[PDB]
Amino acid sequence: SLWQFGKMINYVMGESGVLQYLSYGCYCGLGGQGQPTDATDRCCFVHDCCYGKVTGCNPKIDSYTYSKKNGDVVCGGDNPCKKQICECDRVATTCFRDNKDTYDIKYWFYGAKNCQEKSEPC
Repeated sequence: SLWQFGKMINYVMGESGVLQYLSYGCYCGLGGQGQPTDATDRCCFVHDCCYGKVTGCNPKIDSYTYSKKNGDVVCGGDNPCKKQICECDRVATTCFRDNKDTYDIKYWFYGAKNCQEKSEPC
């Protein structure tokens, strides 16, 4: 669920991470539009497309199984649809970490009005 995605982000990126990442660029959140602004936003674009591949279960709402030990995230569980959701979230979080050095606060709470161009499709 997105609740869990936030908890994951906070664990991997730190306490400021939910607010830092879940309005950023054109795609960090869900249901973004336009062109990804940078690599972090591309993490979010892929995450949104990842959720779009989850057909069995609701990636926004449904609760998955995951571990948080020594600073990282491993997905688990024996419901493969929920694990698929978890992996979308985990991947995104690792992508955020990998791209932290190009995080630009210009894109923090950027706003849909700055993304009104043609959307890149999944």
